[PDB]
Amino acid sequence: MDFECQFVCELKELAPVPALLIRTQTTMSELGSLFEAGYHDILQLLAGQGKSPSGPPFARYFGMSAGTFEVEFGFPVEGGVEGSGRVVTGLTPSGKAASSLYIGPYGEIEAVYDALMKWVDDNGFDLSGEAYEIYLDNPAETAPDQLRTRVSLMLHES
Ligand SMILES: CCNc1cc2oc3c/c(=[NH+]\CC)c(C)cc-3c(-c3ccccc3C(=O)OCC)c2cc1C
Repeated sequence: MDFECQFVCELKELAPVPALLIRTQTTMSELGSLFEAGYHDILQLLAGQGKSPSGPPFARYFGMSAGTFEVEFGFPVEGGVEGSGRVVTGLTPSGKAASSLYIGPYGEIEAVYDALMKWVDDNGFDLSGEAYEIYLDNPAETAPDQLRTRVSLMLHES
């Protein structure tokens, strides 16, 4: 039951758009707490300016899974939005990525990374080491067998 990139994996060119982000670090064990806290505080901050997110939330990773690791997470937003405290104005990812949609629990998401790494290797692409996840559904409110995540591995320079 290994994911297959045969038909669904693709290379995307990502258009960078504005976002509000929390740029910090965490451990596997604190990641859920962190996201629930941060994602809520951002929404709160958006509402503070009578603004709404313009897209589902996302996270960026690098050197993940090992001890304490880097994470950037947030929401894409309309222009004119401003951050406050640790919530900052930045951008969504730009450039090329090897990308696939995944449906299922986040726990079994490793398989999609496996398949994406096989597919990158086969097609002779090179990775930056960065991963990009878009959480299309709120996991709290969404059945696991219906939970949509887009998984992207960022590609390296020319
Ligand atoms: C259009 C999609 N919109 C959303 C997508 C979301 O994705 C989430 C992914 C997560 N993990 C990804 C690895 C975690 C941990 C929390 C998430 C929350 C979240 C935010 C605040 C409070 C609780 C949760 C929440 O879902 O509780 C977590 C059990 C969330 C919320 C919304 C609105």
